[PDB]
Formats: sequence, structure tokens, C-alpha cells
Amino acid sequence: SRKKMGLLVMAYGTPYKEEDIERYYTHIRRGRKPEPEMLQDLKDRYEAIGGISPLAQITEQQAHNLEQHLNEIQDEITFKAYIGLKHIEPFIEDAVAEMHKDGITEAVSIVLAPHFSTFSVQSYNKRAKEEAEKLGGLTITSVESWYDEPKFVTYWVDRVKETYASMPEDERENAMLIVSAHSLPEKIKEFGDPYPDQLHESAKLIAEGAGVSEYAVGWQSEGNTPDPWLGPDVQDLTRDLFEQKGYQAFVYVPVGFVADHLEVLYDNDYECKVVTDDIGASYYRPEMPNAKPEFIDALATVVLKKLGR
Ligand SMILES: [Mg+2]
Ligand SMILES: [Mg+2]
Ligand SMILES: [Mg+2]
Repeated sequence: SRKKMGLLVMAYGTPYKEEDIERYYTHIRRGRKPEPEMLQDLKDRYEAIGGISPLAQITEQQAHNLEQHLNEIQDEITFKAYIGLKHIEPFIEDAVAEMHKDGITEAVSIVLAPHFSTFSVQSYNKRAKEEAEKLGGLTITSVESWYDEPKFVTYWVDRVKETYASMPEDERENAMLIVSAHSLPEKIKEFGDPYPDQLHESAKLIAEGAGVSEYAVGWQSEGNTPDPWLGPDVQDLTRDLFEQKGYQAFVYVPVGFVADHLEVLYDNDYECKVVTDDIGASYYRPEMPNAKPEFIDALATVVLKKLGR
């Protein structure tokens, strides 16, 4: 009795082993192979965060748990998950071609980044749709953003609540919550890109839900290009806020990210921690969603709402 549908889960992508660093970053750098020192530095960062093998596995687990959960919570549709990536195989186009080959004629897609941007989400969605158009006989309805799904907001609200409950009374009263996402070039403003506004809205929703009156919005992990990227960067924001008001604890919620990848494990857990240790403040960074049941149910709800179910 069920209708079969493809579930196209898209993501930035991550290397599978250390030997993939070169090609993964060359792709990210638009064809410019990292110099030897940079290649070695990257290997060192990945070693520091515990290894590469767990990275892509989280993403795989997210798509797999999402598929099974969607299949268990409703009885009209049977979903088959397909992972499509931007910077390493399986690429977005490979996944759509596989759905077509397997006989899928109808699919719903969702990107594993909650905020919409012209730079990433819009482009991922456009690519998936152009491949389906090229092949024919297959259509895709794509989720554009989901940062405002209540269940997702609640996930972070409750992790933030636990973190503040865990602090000594003196920290609890002199803490600063920093909500961030991946920085992008400021030129996206030329298109009226809502990306910045959505991150600020996530920060408002989370702080408000957790009853946090002192918070700030920051960006992290910017690429190196001659044109300016969205700021302030979390490292600078932390120091400036400390110099101006003397906060004793900083809590980082990298809401734009959904997994324990390099951006969180190194750019927050190491780079932000260097700063907090330098100023004598405590560092807190609540658990990323990863493939936990609570997150998977939030994503399932986002997908069913998009299909009017
Ligand atoms: Mg090896
Ligand atoms: Mg919306
Ligand atoms: Mg960096």
C-alpha cells in the first residue's frame, strides 16, 4: 500500500581516511592543491581531534537513522535514503543518478545545515534538481531551511539549559553564550541572502528558550579569499566580549553545524578554547546533534511537514 520515495540527504562531506585530505581540500580550494606545510598541518589537526574515520560515519548514521525513523513513524510512505555530497564522493549528481537507476520517481531532499544560503543550500538543491531534469522521470521537493523547526530549537535549548545548570553559581551568573555558524563571503548580501538573519534568529530562539539574557552571534571557519567574509569571527568576538564585560564562562553553540567534524572539534574545541584559556574563562560547548534520536525526530518532522504530512 505504500508509496516509495527517495530521501536525498545532502551535506558538505568529509574525508574517509587521512590519504583523502589532499583531494578533499583541493576540491574545497577550487583546484588549488594545499602546499606541503598546509597538508601536514591538516593531518595534525585531524589527529588532534581523534581521527578521520568517525566523520563520514556520523553523516551516514544520520541519513540511515532518519530513513528508519521516518519509516517507523508514519505508514503511507517508505523512504530510501541516498547521501549526496559537495566535496567528495558520493557527489550530489551521483546520488540523484542512483535514485533514477533504482527506479525512484519521487524524492524529498534535505541538507544537513539548518540555515538557507545562496552559497550552499540553494546551490545543492539546484544541482540536485538539474541532474533529475537531465535524467527525466524523477522529481524532487527540497527543504530550504529548518533552523526554526520547534523540535530542533528545543534540542539546543535543553542542551544549553543543562550546560548552565552544570556551572558553579558564580559562572552561571557571569557567562556569555556564543551562537555561531560557518562564515560565508559578505558578497552573498548582494542577493538578499537570509543566511545572516537566520543565524541571528536561531540565536534569539535558543537564548529565549533557555532563559539566557546574555548572548552574542558569531561566525567561524572562514575560508581565505581576498573579499571579506561574515564577521565577527568567534575567536575575536570572545576576546572583545571578555575585554568589555569580563565574562567568566563562554558557552559555544555552533548551531549551523550538525556533527562532530573539524569545524566544531577544532575550530571551537581547540581554537576557541585557546582564547578562553588565555583569558582565564571556562569553556563549554554542548553536545552536537550527531545522530541522536531527539535530532533525528526533529529532521523527520521537518521532512513530513514539507510533504504536508
Ligand atoms: Mg593509511
Ligand atoms: Mg521556513
Ligand atoms: Mg580557520
